[PDB]
Amino acid sequence: SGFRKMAFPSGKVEGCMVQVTCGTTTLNGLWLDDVVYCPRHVICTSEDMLNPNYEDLLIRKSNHNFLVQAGNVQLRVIGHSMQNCVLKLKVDTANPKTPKYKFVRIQPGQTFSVLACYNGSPSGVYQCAMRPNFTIKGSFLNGSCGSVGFNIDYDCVSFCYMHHMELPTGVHAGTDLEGNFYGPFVDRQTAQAAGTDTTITVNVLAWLYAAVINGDRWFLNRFTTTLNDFNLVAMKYNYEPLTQDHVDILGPLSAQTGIAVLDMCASLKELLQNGMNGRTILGSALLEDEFTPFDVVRQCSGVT
Amino acid sequence: SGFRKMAFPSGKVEGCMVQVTCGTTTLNGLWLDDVVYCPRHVICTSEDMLNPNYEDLLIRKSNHNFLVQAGNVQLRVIGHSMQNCVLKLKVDTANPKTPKYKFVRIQPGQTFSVLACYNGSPSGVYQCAMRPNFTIKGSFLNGSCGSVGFNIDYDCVSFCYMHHMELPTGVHAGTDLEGNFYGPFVDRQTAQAAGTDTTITVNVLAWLYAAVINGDRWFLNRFTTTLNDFNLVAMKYNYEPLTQDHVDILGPLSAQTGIAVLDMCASLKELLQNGMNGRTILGSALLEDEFTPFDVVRQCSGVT
Ligand SMILES: Cc1n[nH]cc1CC(=O)Nc1cccc(Cl)c1
Ligand SMILES: Cc1n[nH]cc1CC(=O)Nc1cccc(Cl)c1
Repeated sequence: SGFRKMAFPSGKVEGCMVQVTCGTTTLNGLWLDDVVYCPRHVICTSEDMLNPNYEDLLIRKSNHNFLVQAGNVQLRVIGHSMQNCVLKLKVDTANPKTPKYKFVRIQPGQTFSVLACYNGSPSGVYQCAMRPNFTIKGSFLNGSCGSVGFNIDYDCVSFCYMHHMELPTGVHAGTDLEGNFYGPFVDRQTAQAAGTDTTITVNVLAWLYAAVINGDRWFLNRFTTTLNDFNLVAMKYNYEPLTQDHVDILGPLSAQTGIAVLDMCASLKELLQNGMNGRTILGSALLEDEFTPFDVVRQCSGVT
Repeated sequence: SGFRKMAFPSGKVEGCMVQVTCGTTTLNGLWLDDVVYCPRHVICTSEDMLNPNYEDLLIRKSNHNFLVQAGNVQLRVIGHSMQNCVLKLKVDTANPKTPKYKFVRIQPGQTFSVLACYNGSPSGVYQCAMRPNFTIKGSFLNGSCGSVGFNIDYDCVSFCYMHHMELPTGVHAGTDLEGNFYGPFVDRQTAQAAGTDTTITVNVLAWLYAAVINGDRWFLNRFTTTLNDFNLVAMKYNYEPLTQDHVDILGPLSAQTGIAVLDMCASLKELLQNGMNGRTILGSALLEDEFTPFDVVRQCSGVT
């Protein structure tokens, strides 16, 4: 028993990290097969960042200007291309540590593990959620760009995020592995609105089920609610509206605990209206929304 | 910027995990050089667990009774010995993925990363603290025994914990890699007192410094305190007494922020006496004690 903000084991991803330098800028790259993927802003100088013309900046670069190093050994770049906000550097050697992988675009509210890197070397791993407004609340310093987010299913790594930027508000923005930003963000040093965020209701409910499974049950009450009534409360508290698709996803947890989804909604409604009264749930004094229903089942069942 | 409960990259440890089976029991083992380390209770049946005579139980086992598998390949056991609560199975092959390593005994209040495993395969990684009462609040199901806790400094993995047991209270207990339990615990299926725990004061202060570095400063006040006055409050609130050795350890964070340690103590005193008033610090509604001062500096400086 016990419930932790658990990340996927990072070994398969560590084997893909490389350093990419172009001119004066160094960041991380992801080496899969014979391609190294990295943020395109590796080609900018500080003077370019206010509004870079990436097409023009890349035209001044040749393959030999992209210094790619995997540990202590240099990789030979035999092609480069820009796809959206990422550069793809073709190298002459396939990464011998390439795991089985996919590139996926995750939905807002889904979670993933980030392997934070600097200079092509790993610093640490942590789990986070893609916020409903497509930002991430990570731990990323300058030099962390090119660090990636991922999930694993058995032996397959699904890469979903590449880090590009910290907005002036201190939250993070990045792309899928095809270089498309999540959200309205652009890779330039400007203030950019992230827009209204909300709490991931289906994840808070999953985490309440995790709390029941792990012995924390004080918040269970004698009440029930309906999707309509619960959604009036979710509206008031800036929570995402709950749908039958979310209730369906919570089915396995409802079956395991014997607690109907709408009964757990009524527990959540009371917690929103009354607060925790100085009490905690799974070591937290707030309602946690960074565990999906799949995360809860995976952690509570010991999937490897 | 941003501050997360970050674990060390787990790749070097993943390469050491193996499955150990003895009779009907399967758990994890740690393969370093030509030795596999695992909890000695792998030799027990359920009927033995109430009060096992480990010496007698081990006398009934031979090398060939310890089935050790590293991925899909079997390891050949050429010796076995019990050291405290661990078994050391000598194998005929040195682990080719053995990283540079040390076995260390950590102090209460220190943190480490756990790579939770089942059947010799990794499930996930998370960061936690060794509580002042020598328990850990982990995420461990049956089958997770033999999962290890560790820290990394550059290329050296310091193993500090091996998981052995979940007490009836749902908290976890284990040993150093020499098999000595942390705390008063014994490897048997009995109720066992953990004794009074306390909050790790030096870590809460480090985390408040992390909050200031990462922009959360609402809790800073116009006050100061003394070690004596602060410790009267720490006593009331079940916090560890702060010493000059803790103030010295917080020196680098005090230098970086310009906030004297006793001034941060006065902020902590006010938070203890008044609570958070519905506010948060680094996304938490409670005072967090699972980051050491070294963890804060490492994360805020991007050590790899
Ligand atoms: C401080 C930090 N954390 N994670 C990345 C950074 C550096 C950073 O924000 N770079 C940046 C800023 C604006 C635009 C673009 Cl494309 C990149
Ligand atoms: C449920 C769980 N989590 N982590 C380990 C377990 C299984 C467990 O508690 N085993 C156990 C119980 C008593 C004594 C001994 Cl030595 C071992």
